[PDB]
Amino acid sequence: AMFLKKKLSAGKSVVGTMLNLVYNPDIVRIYAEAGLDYFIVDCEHAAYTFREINHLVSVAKNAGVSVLVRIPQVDRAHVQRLLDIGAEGFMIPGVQSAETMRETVRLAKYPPLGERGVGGSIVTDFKPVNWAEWVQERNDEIFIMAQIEHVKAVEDIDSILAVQGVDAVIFGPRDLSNDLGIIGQTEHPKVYECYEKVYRAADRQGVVKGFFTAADAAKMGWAVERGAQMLLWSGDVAALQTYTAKGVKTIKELPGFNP
Amino acid sequence: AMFLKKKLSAGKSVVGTMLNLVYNPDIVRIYAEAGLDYFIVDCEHAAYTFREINHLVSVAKNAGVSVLVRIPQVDRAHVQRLLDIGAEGFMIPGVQSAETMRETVRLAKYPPLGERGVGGSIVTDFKPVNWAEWVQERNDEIFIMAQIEHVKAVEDIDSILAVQGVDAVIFGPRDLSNDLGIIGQTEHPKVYECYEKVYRAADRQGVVKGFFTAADAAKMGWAVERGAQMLLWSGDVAALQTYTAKGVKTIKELPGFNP
Ligand SMILES: [Zn+2]
Repeated sequence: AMFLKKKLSAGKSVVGTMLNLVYNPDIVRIYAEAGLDYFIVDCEHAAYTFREINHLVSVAKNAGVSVLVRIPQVDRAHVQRLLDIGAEGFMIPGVQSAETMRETVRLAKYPPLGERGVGGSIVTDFKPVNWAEWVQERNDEIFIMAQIEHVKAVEDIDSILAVQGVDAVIFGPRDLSNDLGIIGQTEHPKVYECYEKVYRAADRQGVVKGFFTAADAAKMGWAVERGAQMLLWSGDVAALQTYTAKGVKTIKELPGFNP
Repeated sequence: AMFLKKKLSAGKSVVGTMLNLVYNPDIVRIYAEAGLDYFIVDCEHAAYTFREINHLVSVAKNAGVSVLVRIPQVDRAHVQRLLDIGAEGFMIPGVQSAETMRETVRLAKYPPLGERGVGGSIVTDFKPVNWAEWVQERNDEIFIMAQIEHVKAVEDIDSILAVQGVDAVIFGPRDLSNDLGIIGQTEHPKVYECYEKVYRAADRQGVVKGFFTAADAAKMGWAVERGAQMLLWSGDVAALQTYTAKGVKTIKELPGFNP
């Protein structure tokens, strides 16, 4: 019923992409066939409803694909409902303190690790369970990932990543570059310095290393060299814009084309 | 309010793609930005509802993108409603006789060119019109395209393309290759022989030439050389599968990736 942490725990590299536009649940089958392990629904910067997410999850659960959600704020409404619906976990944006992680974990974990409420029906994928065992096992499979976008978070990174229940760390390069006063220069040496500092803290704290690259898959080499297991590349929108624009341009450049 | 025939009439080459998966209406804005003139909603092989099409059209009407629909059969329910909703016209699949075209035109054109019923509201994009002039002008802008998929249609092509109101002709290479007993061999010389025969008839009948290529944009050169104005390349699904699979594969091939 849960696929992501099992892979990470076995030392595997896993590959995901962002989902910002498409809500047709067949995108899940396309992504499975393309060899993706997971994808992240962008509820921070897009309009996805919880019903749409349920539809995605319903297809993903039997396709062997994990659904994570990037939530706009940490509260019970987001965390409780999305885990109950069947997202395997979260990317928490702009994490700046241990407290944000403590609160995420409190909402996401069943007692005694947290205060997540125990529901039924879709919660257990409509299957019967041994409750006492099941809550313990599920707590071990919920995935929590901190996204770092602030210089201040980088400076305080050990405190953030030492919180019990934090599974992985990743970056938001655009916001981070903005915080460095060089918005959009996501390949700047100062940005990579931040990455390095965070990766060293992740190593110290036993936290999985993640990396996002927005356009060129080859740029993931940098993260893979450094032992990053959570690989997040591009997204549906970039796929549609990049592929479509390229072909159209090729066509409009054919000899005989009449503009 | 209508964009496609105006371009074709001016001798322009125009570029479109198939829509089979995405129904988020923002796909229209993505396609406009990518430089597409039109796209074709696949109602023959996919699940699109007329409401979904209305949503697409509502965005397209002010984006300067034309929406065509590939309908599964020619009847009043499809033709009347879709034109009223705001599709600029149709790709009619597997056309095998003049009669199919006569019936398409009868349903699609206002009197005296046809028997299309005159409605209101969305029909005129919610704008007031001079009815007597407006129906005449609209009849000149409705787009009807015959898709050829049978050897028998190729043999009878002059009769099919001579029907008044037929604007353009195109091919369904997979079905055509199937009818030639070589299903899937869409680059076979026998397939191109058919194309040539149809193009010669299109020239004789004053009908616009169209061409579909499923994967490689460069293969459109063949059609462009031959004066084809209706260029139809790939589609949203191929875009998502091709782009995504490529990047994922690149990532999984990085040194240090742990499968
Ligand atoms: Zn969609």
